[PDB]
Amino acid sequence: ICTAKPRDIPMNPMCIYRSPEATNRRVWELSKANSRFATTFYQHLADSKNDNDNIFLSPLSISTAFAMTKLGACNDTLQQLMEVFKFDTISEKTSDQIHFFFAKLNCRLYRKANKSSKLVSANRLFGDKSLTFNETYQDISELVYGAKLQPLDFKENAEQSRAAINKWVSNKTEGRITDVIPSEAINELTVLVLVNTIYFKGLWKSKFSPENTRKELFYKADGESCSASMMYQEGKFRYRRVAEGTQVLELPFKGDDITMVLILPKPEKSLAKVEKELTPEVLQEWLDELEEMMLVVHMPRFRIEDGFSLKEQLQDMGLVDLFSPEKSKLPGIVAEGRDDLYVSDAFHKAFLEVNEEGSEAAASTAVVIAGRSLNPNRVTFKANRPFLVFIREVPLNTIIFMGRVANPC
Ligand SMILES: *[C@@H]1O[C@H](CO)[C@@H](O[C@@H]2O[C@H](CO)[C@@H](O)[C@H](O)[C@H]2NC(C)=O)[C@H](O)[C@H]1NC(C)=O
Ligand SMILES: *[C@@H]1O[C@H](CO)[C@@H](O[C@@H]2O[C@H](CO)[C@@H](O)[C@H](O)[C@H]2NC(C)=O)[C@H](O)[C@H]1NC(C)=O
Ligand SMILES: *[C@@H]1O[C@H](CO)[C@@H](O)[C@H](O)[C@H]1NC(C)=O
Repeated sequence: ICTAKPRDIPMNPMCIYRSPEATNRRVWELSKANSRFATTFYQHLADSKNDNDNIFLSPLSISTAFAMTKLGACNDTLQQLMEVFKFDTISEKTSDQIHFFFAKLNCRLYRKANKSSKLVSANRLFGDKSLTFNETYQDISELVYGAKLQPLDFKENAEQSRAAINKWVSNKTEGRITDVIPSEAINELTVLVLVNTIYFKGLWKSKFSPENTRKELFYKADGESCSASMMYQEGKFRYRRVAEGTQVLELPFKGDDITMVLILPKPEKSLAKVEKELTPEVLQEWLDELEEMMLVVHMPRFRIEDGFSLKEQLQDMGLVDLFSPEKSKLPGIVAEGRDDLYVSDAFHKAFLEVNEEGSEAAASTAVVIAGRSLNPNRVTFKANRPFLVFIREVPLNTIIFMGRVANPC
């Protein structure tokens, strides 16, 4: 329940970790944590992609999914989830309290009176049909994050539950996110699949007239060309031309609660060095340094889609135990304490759509317990002069989506 207080809800999983208003000051602290994850996760992910191909994700989506996972985690595994997703940065000595505020942060995001921009979230546990999931686990999940445990047959019809999960996410994100879990990563041994969903749709505060949109040619690094639909408009915007001639433009959505932030550097320089210096502090320097201004905005009318596995990068960031069969401690999920429970692979999938009327983003993260850990299916071409995008929620300090547009064709 959103309407709640510290002691009221006894949200106590199996293992506690001790890291060496009040609620509002902690809800903010968790937002700080989320973005340090976002930033660092972004950086690691960028190394595994080219400089010229698109990148799109919801770092908040990922954070949430792994927080759901956390509830059944223990020992080393628990500790590492706290560190990697910067949840040990918050105040509370106890690690079962992180979830309290996470739910509260999720209450201010997905429930308001200010219904200008639609920003919805769904969570769902998909456990094996025959198994026995812990009673307390079940109700912490369902209470704190709203994740009901839908029984599915992983044992017999593995590949129909794989497509049932895909279809559930699919329904929850308006048709935009469908292929969350790559076809064959859930086998007979798969026990559980934890899923998160975020869906956004804003309308520009000051939209672009369709009349002024003109096709121009875009030239990819390859040495090829492609048409691109450029939009246009003049108006009063929060803008700034920061150090090294980098431009930071903010296009707010009806309401000013959620705004998009563009970031493009001077043509002679790359994005790479701006990418490499990105932190949650730097980003805030830029935002606080923004003044209003009459300016001409030329932004493409485009769509990008990005889907990948988080294993690699997450292991690089510090998530070692959770993915390993022998050391992964998750004994708070099933009946006795099946120690087997280890994560095979985790998948993310995002969609960004920008046009004259507004923007539409959507994403899904899924942690899969005990299936197959396949190699990722990623077919992308690379084109030039990319720009960073960020869809943020102002008041709550959270980065809903974030990405790099490098090809509007
Ligand atoms: C499900 O997990 C809970 C923890 O959330 C386990 O309950 C603990 O059990 C011991 C002994 O019965 C108590 O001392 C603790 O207070 C209990 N709760 C907590 C929060 O630790 C429970 O054992 C698990 N159930 C099954 C069937 O495994
Ligand atoms: C995994 O972590 C739990 C603690 O979270 C360890 O169990 C505790 O062991 C100490 C003494 O050895 C007891 O005083 C506690 O009551 C135990 N339980 C809990 C819930 O705290 C366990 O030893 C750890 N180690 C391994 C290797 O599993
Ligand atoms: C999702 O299912 C609900 C029924 O609970 C339905 O109202 C909605 O239209 C469905 N949406 C999609 C995109 O499938």
